[PDB]
Amino acid sequence: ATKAVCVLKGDGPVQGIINFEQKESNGPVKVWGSIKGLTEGLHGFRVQEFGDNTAGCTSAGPHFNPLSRKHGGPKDEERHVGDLGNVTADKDGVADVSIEDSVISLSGDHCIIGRTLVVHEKADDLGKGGNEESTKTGNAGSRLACGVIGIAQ
Amino acid sequence: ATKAVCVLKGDGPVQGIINFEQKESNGPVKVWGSIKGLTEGLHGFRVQEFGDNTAGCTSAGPHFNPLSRKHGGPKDEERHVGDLGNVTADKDGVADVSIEDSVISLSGDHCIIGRTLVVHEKADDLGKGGNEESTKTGNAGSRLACGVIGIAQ
Ligand SMILES: [Ca+2]
Ligand SMILES: [Ca+2]
Ligand SMILES: [Zn+2]
Ligand SMILES: [Zn+2]
Repeated sequence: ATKAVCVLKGDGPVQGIINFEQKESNGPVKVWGSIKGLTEGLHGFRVQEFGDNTAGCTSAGPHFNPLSRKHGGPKDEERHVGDLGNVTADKDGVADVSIEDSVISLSGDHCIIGRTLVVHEKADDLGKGGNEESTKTGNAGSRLACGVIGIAQ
Repeated sequence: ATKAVCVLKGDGPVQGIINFEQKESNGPVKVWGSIKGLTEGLHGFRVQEFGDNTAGCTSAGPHFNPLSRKHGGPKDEERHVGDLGNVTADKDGVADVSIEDSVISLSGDHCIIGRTLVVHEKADDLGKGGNEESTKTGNAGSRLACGVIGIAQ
């Protein structure tokens, strides 16, 4: 039963706190929390490879992709491990995040502890945009906030 | 071979970047970087158990102590895993950190990835203060800046 947590911050209004819980080894990870300061609608939501915030959100590298796959949605067979799809901000600009994923883990090879969680300007198009950026990252625009994923109590 | 990185930030002027490098598993970890905005003199420098920054540096818990020992200096056998002693700020407030430690690790059970690095207001008394706080935290005063230790390239 591991827990993790992440504080999302950036150079703008976007901030949040995201919790991670995995009841057993290689079981589903429940990810939930709250991000505010967002425009209403869909925002790309993913784990980047490195927990390096030295140059803001730009230093965290590619989507966490240890199996060298293409970008997709979380429900797609073809996806990066880091690919957590979208979160949805209500009219008030708050996304009440609640996701369950079995590809990410809080331990082992797919472990995301010490890596970067990031939220984006626009929707992750899940690889369906018909351009190169879609294929690579889902074309979700700017990084708005990020943080390193830490061990929680 | 493993690398890690930490951005230290707080509510005041204290900020820095600390790098970690372990050439071989369970071998010595090289820790180096720079911290600025500090008062001249010694400052406590340690790894706290949790990579939890939700309520600032207070939510990271006690010093990382998987072997259930008392607080010490890094050179002592009686020490917490997270006990990295003091760093030294010059007259300009800049601490050029360079530590080598073989008790902390970037893998296995003494692994510090996903935990919090913190720098303090005052010197760590290294367990020689003759009170209960001394053998708990080393009486290093307020936490001035912290960050979660992340995986680096
Ligand atoms: Ca799994
Ligand atoms: Ca060791
Ligand atoms: Zn991706
Ligand atoms: Zn200690």
